[PDB]
Amino acid sequence: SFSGYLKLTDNVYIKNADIVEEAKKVKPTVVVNAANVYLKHGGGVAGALNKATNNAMQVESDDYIATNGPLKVGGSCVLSGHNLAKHCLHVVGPNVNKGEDIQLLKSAYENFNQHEVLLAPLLSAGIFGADPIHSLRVCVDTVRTNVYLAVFDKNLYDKLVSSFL
Ligand SMILES: CC(C)NC(=O)N(C)[C@H]1CCS(=O)(=O)C1
Repeated sequence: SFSGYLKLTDNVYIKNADIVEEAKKVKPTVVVNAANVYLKHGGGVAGALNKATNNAMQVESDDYIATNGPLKVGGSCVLSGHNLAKHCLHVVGPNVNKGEDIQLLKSAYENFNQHEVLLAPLLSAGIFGADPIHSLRVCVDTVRTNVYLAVFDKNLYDKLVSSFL
């Protein structure tokens, strides 16, 4: 199962790891993607997960959007996990750089509650522009299922652990 994680709460765990390498190693039931409403996996976690699938995630995602239209900010969809996981839960956190409501971050984390265990990044962190400390706080106060957070940046990981209330 998951190894090397620091336990933050009863159900939240955290590790300084590349989520792509972590997914290839564990092959979890669910890997969370930091998706946008269009499922255009260009950069950040989405670009990295998509590149690891040899673009199969993007091909599947374009068919999903052609059939269903865009997701809502705060929403999600379950697609294949390809070579990384059984499923990928594409979750749209608000992008502060796009002027999206940070209050939608709790709605985005609520999607995790539909899955017993997930490998995930911090929603709205990185290129989405939100404060990762705030994202971790919303995660622990919203997610009740078992979440294993992978934080790519060592310096941010140390700051998140050392400042965790
Ligand atoms: C069976 C899965 C989808 N749901 C799940 O594990 N739940 C969300 C439980 C975790 C604690 S609770 O929120 O009280 C009920």
